Amino acid sequence: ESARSLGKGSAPPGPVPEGSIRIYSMRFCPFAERTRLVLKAKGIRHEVININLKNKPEWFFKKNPFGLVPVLENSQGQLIYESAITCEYLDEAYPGKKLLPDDPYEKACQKMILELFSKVPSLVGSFIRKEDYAGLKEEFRKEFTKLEEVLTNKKTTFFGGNSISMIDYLIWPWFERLEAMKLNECVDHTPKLKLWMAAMKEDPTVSALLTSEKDWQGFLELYLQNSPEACDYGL
Amino acid sequence: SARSLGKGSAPPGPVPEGSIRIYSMRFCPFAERTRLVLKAKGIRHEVININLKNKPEWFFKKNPFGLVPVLENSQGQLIYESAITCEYLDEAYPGKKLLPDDPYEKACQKMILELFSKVPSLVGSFIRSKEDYAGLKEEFRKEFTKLEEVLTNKKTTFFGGNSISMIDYLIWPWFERLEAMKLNECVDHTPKLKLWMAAMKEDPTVSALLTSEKDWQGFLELYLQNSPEACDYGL
Ligand SMILES: *CCC(=O)N1CCC[C@@H]1c1nnc(-c2ccc(C(F)(F)F)cc2)s1
Repeated sequence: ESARSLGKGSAPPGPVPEGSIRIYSMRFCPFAERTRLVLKAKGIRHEVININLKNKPEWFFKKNPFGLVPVLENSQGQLIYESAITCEYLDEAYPGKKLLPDDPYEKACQKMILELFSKVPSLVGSFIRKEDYAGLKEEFRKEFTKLEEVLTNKKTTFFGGNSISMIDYLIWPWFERLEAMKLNECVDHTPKLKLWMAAMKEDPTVSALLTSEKDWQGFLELYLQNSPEACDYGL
Repeated sequence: SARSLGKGSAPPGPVPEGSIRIYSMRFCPFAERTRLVLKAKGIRHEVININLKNKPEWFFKKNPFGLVPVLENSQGQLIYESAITCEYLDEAYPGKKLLPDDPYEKACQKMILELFSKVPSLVGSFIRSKEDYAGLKEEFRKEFTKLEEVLTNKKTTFFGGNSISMIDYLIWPWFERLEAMKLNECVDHTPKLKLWMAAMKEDPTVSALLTSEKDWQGFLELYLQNSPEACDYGL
């Protein structure tokens, strides 16, 4: 199967065909879902090759010395890693609707909001891995209020305005999994952030890439056990 | 003028039209990024220094993180995070572009900036700490080797070609303090990086913003004492 992840013993991929771009991804990784949301929203011709993050092949470290996902690779052999960098690269290098505003200040704002979100993925990961949960859930609420304050001052539904933009796709994957883990109580003190979650689920690009709550919980149970079959959950 | 505003200080008035304000600190390398870009692009600006140990009560309404640098234009728009401020200035103002508009090239410099992201954390540890100086020197050498490999693979003098660009200004402030921290032996095994440093010192913008050895010495001692006069060393 083409979606099955590549582990140790897999052959490194061949050259990227011209006119297309390759993304080294993982179907349950929020950092890579950022890039795939942009690829879907911009209708970019691309191919997906999943990396078994619990059985990483050694050749993948040549694509990215951090050994991390997502990674983009065009026909010229050029490689782009870091999730936010891959998204901005796709928004610039490809035609269609711009997910990033053309105004220098409004684009600086989305990057500033991204920085307000920077602490969440780390706290989110430590909470998944002793019952100190109460402290990590409180550290969630503290970071979530910072997002709530942005929506309060902007007086809009999305973080970039009344329409969905790049910053929404950068933030959404961690709140998509929040509902799948029955952790919606962590945003009952952030009503505008909670409304934003509901508005994101109405987006065609978002709902096309949504992972069911049973698929995420099944993957996460295998991933926390470091199972080599975690990244291929659901075939 | 250069004297830092502290607690109880009056908030500054509106920024005059055609100008921009930077909330800075004379010894902060993150703020020096923005000041290097302002000088390199010939942007008329005013500098307001903030006592980072005795921060003004109003400064938190300019940046929720209470951190420097911060840009404020005549429209009252606020831009923080050093990298964001540098990209904003290069887009919002005319003159010579410091950042390449090519999506891949700009993605590379951001990827190079990510490879550099460990050095600002290590510099703060060397300044703060003990006998971990020897261990921190090895980390500097290993991180600088990552930059040495970038300059070697590009076969160029600077990180963005054979002329000085934005990524050089973003990385320089930490290499400028290497001599005052008596860490020059950390670049003895990085010839391309040594040549890069010598070329940066010859840059007119870099030369005008250099800090004497005895000023960075006194500021560090006072910062190593939690002094409200550290930011205003030398007055
Ligand atoms: C690249 C893959 C990756 O980062 N991961 C795979 C499993 C661990 C890690 C995580 N990715 N998303 C995670 C997560 C956990 C909890 C939430 C929460 F919203 F809090 F419910 C969100 C996202 S761990």
